[PDB]
Amino acid sequence: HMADKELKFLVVDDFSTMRRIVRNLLKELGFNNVEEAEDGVDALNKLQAGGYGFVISDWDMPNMDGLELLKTIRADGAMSALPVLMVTAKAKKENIIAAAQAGASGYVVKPFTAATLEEKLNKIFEKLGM
Ligand code: BEF
Ligand SMILES: [Mg+2]
Ligand SMILES: [Mn+2]
Repeated sequence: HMADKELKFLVVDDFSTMRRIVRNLLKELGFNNVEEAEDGVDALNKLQAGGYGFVISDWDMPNMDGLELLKTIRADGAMSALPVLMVTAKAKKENIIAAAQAGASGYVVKPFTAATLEEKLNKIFEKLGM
C-alpha cells in the first residue's frame, strides 16, 4: 500500500472526540478513506473485513486495549506488517518501550498538535516506502 489518496485508515479510540480529531486531520492531509472503531475487538472485526493499509490507535480501551490490539496485529500473518501508530495519553517511558517492542510503527502522546500528527505519519510513510 502507498501513501496516496486511496490508502484506507482505521482509527481506533474508545472516545469519539479523539476519533473525530484524527479523521478531520487525515482529511486535511488528503485522506478521505477512513473508518473508525471503538476498541480492540471492534477494530479487529473491521480489519478482517479487509482492505486496510494503516491503523491509528489509542491504548486505554475496554474489551481489548491498544497494546493487545497491536500485538494481535503483529502476530497475524495476514496483517503482521500493517502500520500501527499509537496515539495515547500514556506517556511513561515504560509505556513507550512496551509499545515500541511490541512493534509500534510510531507513538504520539495526547494531547498533540496537527503538526505533530503529520510529522509522525510522514515519518512512518518514509520508513515504509509508502
Ligand atoms: F486512552 Be488512550 F490511551 F489515550
Ligand atoms: Mg460496534
Ligand atoms: Mn482511551
